[PDB]
Amino acid sequence: DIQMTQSPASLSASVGETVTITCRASENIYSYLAWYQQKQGKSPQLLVYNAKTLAEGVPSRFSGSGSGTQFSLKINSLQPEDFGSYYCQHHYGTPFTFGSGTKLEI
Amino acid sequence: DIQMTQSPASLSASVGETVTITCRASENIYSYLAWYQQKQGKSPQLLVYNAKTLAEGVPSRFSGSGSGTQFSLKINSLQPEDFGSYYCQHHYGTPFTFGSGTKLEI
Repeated sequence: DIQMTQSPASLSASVGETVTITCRASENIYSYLAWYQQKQGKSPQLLVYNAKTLAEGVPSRFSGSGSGTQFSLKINSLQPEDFGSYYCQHHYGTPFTFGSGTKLEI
Repeated sequence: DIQMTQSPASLSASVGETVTITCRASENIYSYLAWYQQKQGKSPQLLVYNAKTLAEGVPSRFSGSGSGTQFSLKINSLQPEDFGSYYCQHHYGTPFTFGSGTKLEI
């Protein structure tokens, strides 16, 4: 029973810029934290897991960092395709739950 | 003649959370970068200068970091009074100019 707190709720940027999304956990979870991307109306795609490990075929502009209770996903040079929703999910103590989410838009 | 690029344009969060604002410079400026806060309809107040030095009577939840061309102002546990506009300004080569700004709102 862990509480995930993501922020900001939504942010507005322009192509080429850099943005930072963060997630705080109510308890310590070490590095069992993953980030998902969800655009259009599709299932969430896995971007990074284990706090900072990219997933197969995931652009290098995506980088996660953090350990314990503070984690953050940073996006470099926003590409137009990166606009959508981002969710963090702890992969620690079941059941696994997500953060409120962050809507990213131009 | 230096170009400052701030981002995001605006972000939405809730009291208690943590947000990160960034500013990129077109050239290297070392640590000659300051952040200003502007709320309501008042003049910009100085938060941090020289990249990471707080100003007199500036809450500890405000922390700047960065050097060269990448700098960022991080705000911990947003207090309700922290909502307004934030501007970065390089204090390097005249004339001194600001970034596009970031509107922070609940």
